[PDB]
Amino acid sequence: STLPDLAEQFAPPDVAPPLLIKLVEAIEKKGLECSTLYRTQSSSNPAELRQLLDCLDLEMFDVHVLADAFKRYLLDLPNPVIPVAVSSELISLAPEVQSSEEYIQLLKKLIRSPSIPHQYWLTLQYLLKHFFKLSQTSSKNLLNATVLSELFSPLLFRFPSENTEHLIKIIEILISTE
Amino acid sequence: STLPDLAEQFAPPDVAPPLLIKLVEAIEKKGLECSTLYRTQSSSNPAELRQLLDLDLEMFDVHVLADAFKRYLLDLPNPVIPVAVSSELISLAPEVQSSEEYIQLLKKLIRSPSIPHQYWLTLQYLLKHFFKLSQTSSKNLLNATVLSELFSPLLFRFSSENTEHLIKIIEILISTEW
Repeated sequence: STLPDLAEQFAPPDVAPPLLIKLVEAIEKKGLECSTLYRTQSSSNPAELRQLLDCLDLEMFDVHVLADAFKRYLLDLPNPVIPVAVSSELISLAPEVQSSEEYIQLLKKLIRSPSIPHQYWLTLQYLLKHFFKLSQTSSKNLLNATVLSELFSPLLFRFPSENTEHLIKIIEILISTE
Repeated sequence: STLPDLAEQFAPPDVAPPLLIKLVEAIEKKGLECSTLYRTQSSSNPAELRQLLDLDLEMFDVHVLADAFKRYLLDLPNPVIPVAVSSELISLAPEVQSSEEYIQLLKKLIRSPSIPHQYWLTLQYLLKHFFKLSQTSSKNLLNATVLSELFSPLLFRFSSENTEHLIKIIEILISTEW
């Protein structure tokens, strides 16, 4: 796992990591209407998927392999798209706060902290934008904000324990409200 | 006070913040042989110097560029050498009072995945600058030890045989650049 930190992969005025842009754009061109996108086990194994990530046009690859590399990317980031500091604070407020808008208000506040490079919030915005376009063809790919939230929240937050359904819900809402 | 974090000012494959490159290159073109470079204060005040940090910097008085260079290091939200690293080096004991070991630890901590690569990259660029200045010591009177004593309080932003060791390793890292 040699994948660099989100903050090391790009900086403003760029809006997202160049490699993540290549994946998203390729995946959207080839799999926007695929009813199994992101819900399959492809043939490749982590070492193979890392080869694709560590070293020419992604449109040449099987869409299900790109989808696995997309997941591999999020798993291999040294720190998750949503830092653990943020996840830890949102998780510990769970019994107290039962307001989705406030959780959303707070997630944005914490991830915009000066102690966290802007690249993380920028990356999350790019990912949410991608998840939203997938949901605009949910009739065909079956990916709605809730299903997209259930697939990718454990990758964005990097959590495997049951005081967590609130985190999944904010991602759902953050996808639907773009 | 509005200066962005080093990790937000650039990313690999760039080697240093673009503004810092403009300062260093301008200062080296106009003041490489100046006998009082970095050891006198110019007329401008912090507010004026900050205006400059937002044209071609070769137009400015060299002593203003030198003060803006210092202003830059002071205004970074986190210093070139993060406090995480400084705190560990300061905590070292009389036993491990080996310069080679202090340097070994600085490299280990500042290359940590929890600290963006931009910080170590920035320090390397500065060391390359300090070394080039010390190669003209016959004319500008700047040796590695004085450069370390002048700039260490700006790099670390933090007095005993521990702080004497931090200044000493910077000295060594300047002289041992090539």
